[PDB]
Amino acid sequence: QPEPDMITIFIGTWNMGNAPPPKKITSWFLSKGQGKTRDDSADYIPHDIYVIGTQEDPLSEKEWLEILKHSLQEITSVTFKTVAIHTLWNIRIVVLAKPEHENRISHICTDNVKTGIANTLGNKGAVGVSFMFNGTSLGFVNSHLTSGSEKKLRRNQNYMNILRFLALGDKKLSPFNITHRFTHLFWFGDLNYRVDLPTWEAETIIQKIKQQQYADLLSHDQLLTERREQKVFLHFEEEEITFAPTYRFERLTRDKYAYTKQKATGMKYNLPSWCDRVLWKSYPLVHVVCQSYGSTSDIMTSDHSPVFATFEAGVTSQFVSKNGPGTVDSQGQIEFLRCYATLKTKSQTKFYLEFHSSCLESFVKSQEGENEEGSEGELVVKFGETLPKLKPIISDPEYLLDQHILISIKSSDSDESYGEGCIALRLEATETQLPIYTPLTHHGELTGHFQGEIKLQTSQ
Ligand SMILES: OC1CCN(Cc2ccsc2)CC1
Ligand SMILES: OC1CCN(Cc2ccsc2)CC1
Repeated sequence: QPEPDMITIFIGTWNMGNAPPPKKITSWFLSKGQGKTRDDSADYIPHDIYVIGTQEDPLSEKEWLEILKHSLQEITSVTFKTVAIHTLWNIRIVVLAKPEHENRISHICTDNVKTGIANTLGNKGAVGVSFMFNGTSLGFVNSHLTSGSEKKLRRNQNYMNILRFLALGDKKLSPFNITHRFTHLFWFGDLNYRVDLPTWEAETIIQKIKQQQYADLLSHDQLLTERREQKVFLHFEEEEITFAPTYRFERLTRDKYAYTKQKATGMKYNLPSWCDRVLWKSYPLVHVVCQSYGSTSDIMTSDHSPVFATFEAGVTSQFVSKNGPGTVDSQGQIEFLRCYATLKTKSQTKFYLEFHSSCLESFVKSQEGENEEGSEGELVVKFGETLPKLKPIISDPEYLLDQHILISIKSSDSDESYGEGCIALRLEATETQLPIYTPLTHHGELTGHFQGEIKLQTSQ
């Protein structure tokens, strides 16, 4: 049985509105309804991994797992295995995988983050799961962010607290937050960003929705505008939205949006919005293709409609050579040459790098760079040709060209990371000096850039 080089991943997000689901929810897992939908001819083909995020979930873990497994069994005739389930309050993540994947999946981690302080601590936050699938790390975050049209900044703060504090993936990657720990990271949930138009325009918005004319509404979607202004979700992707707003419906139909202020809403309007979203971030030059992104039309127990997204994701095999794991392969080397970091910091400490990668036996710490002033105010940290030659565990090009080097630039004075980034080894050539580049972030915000040249030697 050959190991796969591609899998498909189902991501679902549904704010259940504290109500039990209807007896049939198969449309969700089939990516049928509105938007970018899945071909009927694929209905019996199981996805490799199903990741289900709920919010306002009233069910027990046992009750929901029985509904999910039954649903998938009815669709596919496959009995899925439970990889992980984690619940914080009424926020839940379930990961299911085809039984043939059970021995391919390892290093399963779960965690949660509670957002807010005192008043604002008690029902919003995130749950997450990570694991290895053969040689590929996968992370999944289901977040229920702060509600209300006038709280986009709070949502952005919730996002930063979740990516800082959610402890998933390899703990040895200590300078790196979840936005750098995984080959593929999927972030989804009731992100609660709204269509930011005047209250008076509610009926106009509803009209536009009935005409399937989303352009003048998406131009006011807070998640798209905040992302465009680099306020949130920097370096994440989202498929184009081609489905109607998923919130806020009258229950038991989808014919009516319930937007008017009520005591039950705290006297807030809920103009129709795309609250329910799926975003991703994959390491550079890894295959990831969105094959569906839409909402169901026939599941009406909640004031939200379920959202689905599906992905092709590249994966690699668990490589063994005669040498590594457990020694270096002297036929392999990575040289980072004429490299410099451009930092936005106004500090004047010395800086060093750390190189982290599962292609190394352990992380590598450089000597200090030489600080210079840029012409527009910036700190430039020069490394010249002083960086350590990296000795990968396996030199085979079919392994090494699929790997990535995480880079942290750290203060000599404090050992704290000022910036994190990632470089692909999927080069156009080996034994050749080639340009490399990564932005650097810290707490998911842009803090600088790293650029220079790489020279990769493989056994070919
Ligand atoms: O693909 C990436 C670069 C191009 N964009 C930037 C953008 C446009 C609206 S929101 C964020 C999407 C992410
Ligand atoms: O000749 C002096 C300046 C250059 N260094 C090397 C260097 C370059 C970037 S970081 C360290 C050696 C001494």
